[PDB]
Amino acid sequence: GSHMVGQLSRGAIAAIMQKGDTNIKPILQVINIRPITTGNSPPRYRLLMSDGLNTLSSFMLATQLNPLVEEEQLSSNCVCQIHRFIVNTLKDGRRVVILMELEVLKSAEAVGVKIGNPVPYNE
Ligand SMILES: O=C(O)c1cc(-c2ccc(CNC(=O)c3ccc(-c4ccc(C(=O)O)o4)cc3Cl)cc2)n(-c2ccc(Cl)c(Cl)c2)n1
Repeated sequence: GSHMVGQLSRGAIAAIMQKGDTNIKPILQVINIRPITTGNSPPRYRLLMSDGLNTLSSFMLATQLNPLVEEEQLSSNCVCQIHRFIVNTLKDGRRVVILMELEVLKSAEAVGVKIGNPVPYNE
């Protein structure tokens, strides 16, 4: 309904990347999903997600959840609650967030637009 950004967990992205908070179950919007280059293994999906204030592209989907993308329940504009995630830090210092359990609260078709005016999160 009205005040759409109020439907998203504003500040959750900073909390994940700054505080290292993994107990929260934030509500985020999917902005984009694309496959990464994989090879001889199951496909892997990378997501640009929004908390209403920030976007962050460092999300990857657990392979067990691939059917959500491939059957189109999880797609651009949908609003999701993250029930379980883990953070991994690469050798170069970048962090990636692996989404392990995810619930779609509102379908892409029921939302239909990017909520608010989130800006890219910096490191
Ligand atoms: O081609 C490409 O375009 C491509 C490639 C990559 C890529 C980069 C790093 C890695 C290293 N691997 C992991 O950080 C990892 C750790 C645990 C798990 C896991 C635990 C349980 C499960 C499960 O149940 O599925 O998965 C998964 C991963 Cl993928 C891999 C790819 N990237 C990429 C670059 C920069 C960012 Cl910020 C991101 Cl998000 C992705 N792009």
